[PDB]
Amino acid sequence: PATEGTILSSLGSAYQILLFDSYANNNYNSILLMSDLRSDDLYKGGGDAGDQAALYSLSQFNMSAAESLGGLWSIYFTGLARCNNAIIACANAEGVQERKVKQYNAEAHFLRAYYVHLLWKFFGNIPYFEEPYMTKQISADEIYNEIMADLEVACEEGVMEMVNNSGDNKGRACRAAALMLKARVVMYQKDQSRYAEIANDMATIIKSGKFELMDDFDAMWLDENEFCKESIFESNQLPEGKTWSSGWQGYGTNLPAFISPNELNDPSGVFKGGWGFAPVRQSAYDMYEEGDLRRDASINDWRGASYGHRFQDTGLFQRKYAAREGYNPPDTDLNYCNNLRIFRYAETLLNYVELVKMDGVAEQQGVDAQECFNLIRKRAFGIDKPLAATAENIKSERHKEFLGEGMRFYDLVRWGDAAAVLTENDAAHNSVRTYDDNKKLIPIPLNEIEKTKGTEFELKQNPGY
Repeated sequence: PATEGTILSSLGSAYQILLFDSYANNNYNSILLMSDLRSDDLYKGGGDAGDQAALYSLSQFNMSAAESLGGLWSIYFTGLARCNNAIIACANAEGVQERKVKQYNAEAHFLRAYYVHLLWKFFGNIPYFEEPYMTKQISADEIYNEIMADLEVACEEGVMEMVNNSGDNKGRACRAAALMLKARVVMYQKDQSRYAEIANDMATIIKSGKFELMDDFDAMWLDENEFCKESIFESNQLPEGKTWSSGWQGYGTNLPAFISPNELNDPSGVFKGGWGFAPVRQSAYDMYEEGDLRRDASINDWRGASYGHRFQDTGLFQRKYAAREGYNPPDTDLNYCNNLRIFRYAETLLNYVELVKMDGVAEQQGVDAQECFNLIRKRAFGIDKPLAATAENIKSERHKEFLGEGMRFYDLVRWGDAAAVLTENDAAHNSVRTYDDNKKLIPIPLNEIEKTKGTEFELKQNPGY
């Protein structure tokens, strides 16, 4: 049997996995960056091609089983096992009020859906288990069904609060987060049977009036705005506890170190130096129209400034999670305080516009898709700038809205635009790669195809690897 304290403890252990992607079993595998490194927005950077070589192969659609993202396999299969114990706990709860038990079971179900959807996005065909090694590998399509079963529990109306941005429950899983995870997963699976349902879910979020767009796109990334009125779910990053030795304790993120210029010298004294990974492409700068405030909010232009130029240098770096003076309280480079904005309301609006205008869903709850799209453009420019909600303009606006937030790659894959948009010979920046359907996945790690070889439960490597 289980008490309230055991359940809160098992759950506490489940949540922790959110803080670890940026040093994942001691691997630099920042979760949104592992997506954007396969977009048309970034290059790999670092000292040279072989400085974090697996990140180069990731960026070039050229990975080998031998150097996959074993660190994300390790932290999310741990995240899965911890969720399983938090759910087993909730099911053997006794003497705990049914209301609270319902909430904790839903938080654990959200977290299990969240961790399994990352394993699903990265690896596809995985050994899945719900009870506390010797497990059948099941197909990406089967895994999808497992995730949607967990989201039915997490999204259930009147169980989790719609938002958890304040009081004792700040940063706890909320119903808006479960519904956004459901939309992300249904849209990535292209499960048309559920488009009307997720469009209605977006409308429910929009109609709740519990969320608004930040007027100041730039400001929303400052620590003052950890849990602002636009944030649906973010990692609670605190600037301490991670060590060069272990990425299995503490609260900090290495991401702002990883992606900021080497030995940067900002005369303004706002920004701080990092390892010079993930430089921004000039094309990503240039796509922004004059007046679009998102450009200078998304991209630090250091083309005039003093820093150590590293591999595939462009002068341009990611701003939202840039290394900032202060955000690093005195193993300081593993411990920035920048919360990862996992879901925000801008995504709620653009998901709704896409499902109505691109996927042909009827408007839900009288929500006007063109008005939602106009809201996005208005915040972008600080003034009304209406634009017809066409597939081309929706795809462009999502591109411009989420630079450095790990959306572009998955959006191109699910749109069927990845082959055309990501296949390139960019010789001048050492980016030469052909996207094909096999590159939707990365390899199952060799060391895990090893630990399983010659058993009933042998792991099969992903196609083309």
